[PDB]
Formats: sequence, structure tokens, C-alpha cells
Amino acid sequence: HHHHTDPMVSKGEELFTGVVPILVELDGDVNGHKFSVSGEGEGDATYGKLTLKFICTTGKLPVPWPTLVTTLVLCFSRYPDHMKQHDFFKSAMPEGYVQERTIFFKDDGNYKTRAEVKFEGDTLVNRIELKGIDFKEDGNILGHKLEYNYNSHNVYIMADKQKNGIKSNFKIRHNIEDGSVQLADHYQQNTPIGDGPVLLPDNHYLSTQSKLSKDPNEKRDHMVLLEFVTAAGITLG
Repeated sequence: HHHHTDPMVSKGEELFTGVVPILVELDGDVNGHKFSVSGEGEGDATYGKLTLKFICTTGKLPVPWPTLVTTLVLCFSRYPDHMKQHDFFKSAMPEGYVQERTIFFKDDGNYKTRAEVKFEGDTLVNRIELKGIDFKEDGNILGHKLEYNYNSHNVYIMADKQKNGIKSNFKIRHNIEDGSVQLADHYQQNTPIGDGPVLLPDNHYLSTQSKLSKDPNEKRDHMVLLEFVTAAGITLG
């Protein structure tokens, strides 16, 4: 069923055995265009697999769906057995963690995000606030000039010992419809909500694949997301 020598690893693995229902909530304001997004689906940490469908509940999303993928749940990452001592994300559960980002779109505006990821009963909830400022109303984001797709990448995770958390910097490239690229430079920090101990990782990376699709029967503005996330970059074992 599951068997680790470390009872701290056992506790976190316990919560993520089987398929866990996910509820995402986002409240957003980009250049004063207010919008909300609601997402539902399932995570299976055994396979690093997430399936989610998001709806814009206020009408038309004022930014391209691909720009929200990173913002709209890294506790579903598959950590190999020999790396389970490095899984900060599950160790923080069920009380959960805060995930803060600044996302700089090159030659354009920035998103600031704050999210609380935690269990409400059996359901893993991701509650997000997004503020976006300094966007060009002729630009690739408010102009909707990005392709509806996502590109595979490897992200590095490092411990922030002093915060009892983690930090990460990484770049996302978004395809523009002319074959060029829009860079989104992400700065991330995560901190525990609870006062109890967490697993602080050695340096490693997450390998992430994402596929974006549409529900042919859906008339609301929406995104269907299939994501795989796998931890790597530690050999020992």
C-alpha cells in the first residue's frame, strides 16, 4: 500500500495515495480587467499526473489561457522513492503552503500571485489572487497573440532554510502566432502555513510536460489541462 523507513515521508505519502480531487479558485485583476476562474479535476501523485478543466466564470478571459498555466499544484509531482525525503510540497500537508510568484513578461507587464494550497476535507484546494500591472493594451498578452499550446521544461528547486521553505527561478517561453516567442520570467517562493516540521530539499529539478485542449461541448471560455510533473536530478540510490 506504501512503506517508507521515515515516518515523516509516510505521513505525506499517505495523503496522496490514490486519486485526489482538486478545486482551483482564482480572482484576477489585470490592468483593471477583473476576472474569476474556477477549476476542477483530479491528481494522481503516483504517476505525477493532473487532469483539470478551468472555466472563466466572469465571461471572456482578458489574457491568454497559456499565461495562467503555472499559476493555476506541485504536491502532485511524482518524487522517485530515493528522493521522497526532498518532497517539501507533500510534507507541508494537510495544513498546506503559500506559493507566491512574480512573473515578468519581457517587454510587457507583470503578474503578482499569492496562493494558499491546502486540504478542505478530501479536496485539495488552490486559492489564488492575481494582480497584473503595466501591460501594453497592443501587446502579446492583452492583444491575445499567443498560440494555444505549452512547451516542456525543467525547473530547479532550492531550499530557503531561513524561511523554512523553497524558492525557484525559471523561464517559460510562450509561442506567438508569428513564430516568435514571449518570455515569462518566473520568481517563486513557498512557505508552510503550519508551524510543524517540513522536509527541506537538496537542490533538484521538476520535469514538467503540459498539454492544452478544448472541450468540444463547452460554450464558456475554458481550458482543459493535462500535466505531468516528475522530480529528478538526485542520483544517490
